[PDB]
Amino acid sequence: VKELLEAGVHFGHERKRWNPKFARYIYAERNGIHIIDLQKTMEELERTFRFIEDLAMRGGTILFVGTKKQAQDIVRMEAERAGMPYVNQRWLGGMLTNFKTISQRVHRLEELEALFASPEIEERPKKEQVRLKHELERLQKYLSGFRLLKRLPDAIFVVDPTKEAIAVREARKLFIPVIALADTDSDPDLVDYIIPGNDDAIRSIQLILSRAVDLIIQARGGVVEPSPSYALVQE
RNA sequence: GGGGAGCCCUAGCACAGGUGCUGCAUGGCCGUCGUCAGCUCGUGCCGUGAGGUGUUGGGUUAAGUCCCGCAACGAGCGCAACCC
Repeated sequence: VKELLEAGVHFGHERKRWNPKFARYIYAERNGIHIIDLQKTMEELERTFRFIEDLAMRGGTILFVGTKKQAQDIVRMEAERAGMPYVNQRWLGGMLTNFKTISQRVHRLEELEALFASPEIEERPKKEQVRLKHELERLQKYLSGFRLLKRLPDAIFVVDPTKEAIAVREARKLFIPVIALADTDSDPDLVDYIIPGNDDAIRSIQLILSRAVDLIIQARGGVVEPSPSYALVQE
């Protein structure tokens, strides 16, 4: 594992669109692209996985955010393997603040599901049930893994801390351990637990993610196998 | 034999009456923009604050009707809908 498997298919990106201090996490900038100093990546993942396993053996939630299509599908499965609530399709500004309104979005959602199992296949209006199907399906679209997150999650996992600095900014505001990961695109300090590495490599996603997931699984026992991987990665 | 009320009258009397004026005193009714697609609240964010937000962005629809984006997630009177 570690720096070697990382020298297996992924590293640093960003072709000079770089925040200053993320390049303090930089060895060279050859052929245009900066090279992430995976040595300090080992340092980071040390402190990182220290907290990851901390909260894991304690059980205090981590809040998988994924937005870019790639990571997106990927994240869900890993999150669905981890047991942590996530961000599936579209990130919203009412989760990491209006948490209660969205708790009523979940109440609503589960009401819909609870009336899929009610004799509304009998009476009831048909226009009304068209409405039903619509808002049902889209409610699922946004709300999927987040669907089971009551009480605030005391860290996130999250991919690229820039979009998912819309996401960060939220968490960052609320005093919450932004574990979260990207390249020389985002700024350092804004991340709580700074993971320095390419997000543009779907394999980087795969590795960093599933490593962390199976990691908290180890801090809870049961280690199995990373399912989503090399197929979608390159097919 | 005298007086009470139903009662009509003559005088003073309290009084009534006005389709006399002011819609620049008005309710109400209604006409209108015009079936216009608008108007707006909760909570989160943005700004020192007024306030912005949503609802600013693109297709589409009879439509703020529906989908996408998005610092927002909704919700209400209208829209629709139930009445004919």
